[PDB]
Amino acid sequence: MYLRITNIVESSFFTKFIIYLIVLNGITMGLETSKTFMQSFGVYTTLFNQIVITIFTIEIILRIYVHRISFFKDPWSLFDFFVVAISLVPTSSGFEILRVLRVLRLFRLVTAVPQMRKIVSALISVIPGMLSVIALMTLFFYIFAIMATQLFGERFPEWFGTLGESFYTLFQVMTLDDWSNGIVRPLMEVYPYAWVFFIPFIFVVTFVMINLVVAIIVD
Amino acid sequence: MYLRITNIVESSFFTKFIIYLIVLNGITMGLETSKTFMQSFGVYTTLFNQIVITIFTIEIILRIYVHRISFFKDPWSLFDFFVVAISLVPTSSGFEILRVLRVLRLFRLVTAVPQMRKIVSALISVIPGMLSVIALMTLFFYIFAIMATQLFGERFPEWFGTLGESFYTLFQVMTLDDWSNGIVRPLMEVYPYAWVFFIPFIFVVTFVMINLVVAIIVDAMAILNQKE
Amino acid sequence: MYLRITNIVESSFFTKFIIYLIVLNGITMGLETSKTFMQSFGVYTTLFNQIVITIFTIEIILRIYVHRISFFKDPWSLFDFFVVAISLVPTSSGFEILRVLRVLRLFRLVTAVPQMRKIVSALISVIPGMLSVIALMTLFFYIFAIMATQLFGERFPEWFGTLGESFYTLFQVMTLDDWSNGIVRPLMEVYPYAWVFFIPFIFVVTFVMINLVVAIIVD
Amino acid sequence: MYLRITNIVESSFFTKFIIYLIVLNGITMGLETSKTFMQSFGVYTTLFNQIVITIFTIEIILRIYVHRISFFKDPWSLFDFFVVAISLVPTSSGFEILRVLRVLRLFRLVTAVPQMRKIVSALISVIPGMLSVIALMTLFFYIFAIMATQLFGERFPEWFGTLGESFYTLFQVMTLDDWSNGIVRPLMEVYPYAWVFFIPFIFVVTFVMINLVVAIIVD
Ligand SMILES: COc1ccc([C@@H]2Sc3ccccc3N(CCN(C)C)C(=O)[C@H]2OC(C)=O)cc1
Ligand SMILES: [Ca+2]
Ligand SMILES: [Ca+2]
Repeated sequence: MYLRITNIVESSFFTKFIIYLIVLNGITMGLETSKTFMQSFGVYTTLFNQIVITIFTIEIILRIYVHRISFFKDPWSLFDFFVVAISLVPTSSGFEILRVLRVLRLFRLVTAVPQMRKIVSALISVIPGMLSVIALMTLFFYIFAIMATQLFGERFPEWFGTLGESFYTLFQVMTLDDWSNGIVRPLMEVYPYAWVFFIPFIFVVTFVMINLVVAIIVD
Repeated sequence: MYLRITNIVESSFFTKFIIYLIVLNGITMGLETSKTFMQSFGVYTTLFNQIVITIFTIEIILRIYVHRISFFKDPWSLFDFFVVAISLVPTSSGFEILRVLRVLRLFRLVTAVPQMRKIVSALISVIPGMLSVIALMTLFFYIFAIMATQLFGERFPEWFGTLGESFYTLFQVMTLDDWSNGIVRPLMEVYPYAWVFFIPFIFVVTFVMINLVVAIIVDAMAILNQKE
Repeated sequence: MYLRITNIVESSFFTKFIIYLIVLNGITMGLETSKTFMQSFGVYTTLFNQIVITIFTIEIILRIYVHRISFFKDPWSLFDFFVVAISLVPTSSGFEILRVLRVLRLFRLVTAVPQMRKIVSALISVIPGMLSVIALMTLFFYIFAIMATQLFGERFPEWFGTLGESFYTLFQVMTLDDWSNGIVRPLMEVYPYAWVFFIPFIFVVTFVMINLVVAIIVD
Repeated sequence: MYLRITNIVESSFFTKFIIYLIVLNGITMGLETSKTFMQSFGVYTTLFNQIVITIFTIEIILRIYVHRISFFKDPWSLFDFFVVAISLVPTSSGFEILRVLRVLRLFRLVTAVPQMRKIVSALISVIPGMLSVIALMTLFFYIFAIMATQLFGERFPEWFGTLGESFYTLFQVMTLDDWSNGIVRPLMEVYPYAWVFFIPFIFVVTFVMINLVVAIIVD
C-alpha cells in the first residue's frame, strides 16, 4: 500500500484537483467580502471553507507519509504545511488576526504552480548579496532613529516620540512620502535647523537604494 | 478593378494624404475644447469630424479589398479598423463616453507613421517577458485586498470598504502616494498595528517591481550577448 | 591687426580671465539676491554688473572677428551670444523676466569650461535617441488631456477646465504627486469611474519611462 | 617594551572587546530612549557609558602608539579620533547638540568590522566619478535658486524668502515632494506662468538624475 498511495498523490489529477480547489476557495473568499452575499449565499460559504480545508489537510497528510524526511526538507511544502495549519487553528480564540491570516492559502496557489515557483525563486535569488547592504541600512536607521527621538520627540512625538516612532517616520521620509510639507517644515517652525538631519538622511538613503539596483544588476 | 484600387491604396499620396489628415484633425480637436470656438467656429468643426471619418471608413474597405484576409491578421490594421469603427458609433444616444473615445482616432499617427509603429512594437515586446510577474502581483494584490477589507473597511469605509476600494487604496500605497500621513497614520489612531500590513506590503511591492525592471534590463540585456 | 586679435583671444590667459568674470558675477549675484547687501553694496555691484557685460560684449565682437561664420555654426558660442544679447537690454519697462534672465549668464561656466561642455553634450546627446519617444508621449499626453478636459472640466474646472489645466494635471499624475487623494478621490466623489482613466494612464506613462531608460542604457 | 603593546592592539581579542563593547553601548543608548528605563536603572546607564568612554580613549591612545603616523593618515581612525573626541568634551555650555553626537560612535560597528568597511567603501568609491555632475547640477540649483528668490520672494516668502529658502524648496520640488498642489498650484494664483518656470526645471533635474545613474552602470 506504500506505493499505491505514492502514485495517488503524485498524479496529474490530484494536482489538477487541489489546484482547481485553491482557485475555487479563492473566488469564494472574494465573495465573502460582499456583506449581502453573506446573507443570500452565506452558509454555503462558511462550511465550503471547512470542506476545502480538510481536503488540504489530507492532501498535506497524503504528501507526508510518502516523502517523510523529504517533505519538510522543502521550503514550499513547509510553507503549505505552515499555511493550512494556520487555518486549522480555530475561528474562536487567539485573535481575529488568526481569522484573516487564514487567507494566506492563496499563496498555496502560488506554490502549487511550478511557473510561479520558477519565477518566485528568481525573486528570492536576488536577496542575499544585498544582506551585505541590507543590514547596514538596518543600523544607519538605528543610529539616526535614536538621534531624532532625543532631538524632537519632546515637541513632536507622534513622529519621533519613541525609538519606534522615529523609525516609522525615518522610513516615511526615506520613501519621500509627504516628508516636505508634512514633516520638516513643521519642525523647522520650532527647531529651525533640523534640515541638517534630513537632507543628509535623504542623501545617504537614496544613494544606497541606487547603488542597490546597480549591484543588483551584476548578479 | 482590383489592381486599380490596389494602386489608389499603396500610393505615396494615399498615405501622405491619410496621415496629413490625422495631424489636420488633431489641431481641429485641440480647438473643440474652448467654448469660445464651438460658439464662433463651432459647426465648422462639428462636421469636419463627419468628413475625415468618411475618408477613413472608405479607406479601410479599400485595404480590405486589397489585403482582405491579410488585413485582419495584422495588429496595426486591426487597430485602425477598430478605432475608426468606434468613431462610427452614433453622435446621439449610445453613451456619453463613446462620444469621448473618439480622440483615440488620433492614435493612427502611431499606426500610420512608421517610426511610432516601431517603438510601440519595441514597447509591446517586453510584455510577456514579464507576464508571469504581472499575474503574481494581481494574485498577491488579491490576497492582500481581501485581507484589507475584512480588517479596516469596517471602520475606514472610503479606503477599504470593498474589494474594489481596497484594491484602489492598495494601488495608491504602491506609488507611495500620500500613503503614510494620508492613509496609514490615520489607521494607526484606531489600529496601531497597521504598519505590519504595509511597511511589508511595501518592500514586497518594491522588491518585485525592482526585479520586474532589472528583468527588463536583463531580458533586454540577455538578448545582446551570448552569440559567439 | 587681425592676427593680434586672434592671439589675444586664443590665450590661456583669456579663458581664465573670462571664467574669472563669470565666477565673480556668480558670487556677486548670490549677494544680489540678498536683501541687505543691496542696501550697502548696491552701488558697486550695480556698477560691477554693467562692466562684466561690457567686457563680454567686447569678447563677442572679437571672437566673431576670429571665427566669423564659425561662431554662429557653434552651439556653445550662440548660447554665450543670446545669454548676453539678453543682459544688454535696458533695466526698465516691458516684462520683468528680462531683468532676471540676467542670471542665465552664470551658465557660461558650462560653455567656457571644457569637461562641462563634454558631460553636458554627453547628456544632450541622448535627446536625439529620445525623440523617438518624447514624440509619442506628447501625443499620448495631448490625447488624454482632451478627454480629461471634456469629461471633467465642467465639475472640476480649476483642474480640467481647459487643455492647459488637463495637461499640468496629467503632468502631475505622471509624477505620482498627490494624485490619489489630491486629484482622484475627489473625482470619484462625482464621477466614480475615473479610476479607469486615471490608473491605466498612470500605468502606461511609467511603463514607457522604464523602457525609456532600458534603451538609454544600451545607447 | 614597545612591541608588547603592538602585539595585543593587533590581536583578535582586543578587537572583539571593542566590537562587543560597541554592540553593548550600542544596545544601551536605545534603552536611554525609554523614559521608563531612565528612572529605574539610569545609574548603570551613566556608568556603563562612562566606562566605555574610558576604554575607548584608552583604546585610541593605545592605537596611536602602535600606529602613530599610520594612524593620523587613515580615514577610519581620524573618524574614530573625532567621533570619540566629541564625547570627551565637557558637556556643559557649548551646545546641547554636542551631547547628541555621542551616538555617532555606534557608527564604529562599521569602522571596526571589515565586511561593513568594504560594503561602505563600495559606495564612497563611486563618488569621485559622480562629483562631476554634482558640479553641473549644483550650478543649475544655484542659477534658478537665484531666480526663484527674485521671482516669488516678496509675496511668496516662506518658500522662497532668502536664497536658502529657495534651496530648501527647489530640492522639495526636486524630490518631487507634494510639488504641484503643495507648491506650484499656489504660486500660479498670483503669478500664472510659474509652470514654465518650474515644469522644465523638473525635466532638467530628473533627466540628469537618470543619466547620472546610467553613468554608474557601465563603470
Ligand atoms: C524605498 O525606496 C523606494 C521608494 C519609493 C519608490 C517608488 S516605487 C514606484 C511605484 C509605482 C510607480 C513608480 C514608482 N517609482 C518608479 C517611477 N517613479 C520614479 C516615477 C519610483 O521611483 C519611486 O517613486 C518615487 C519617485 O519616489 C521606489 C523605491
Ligand atoms: Ca503629499
Ligand atoms: Ca506624492
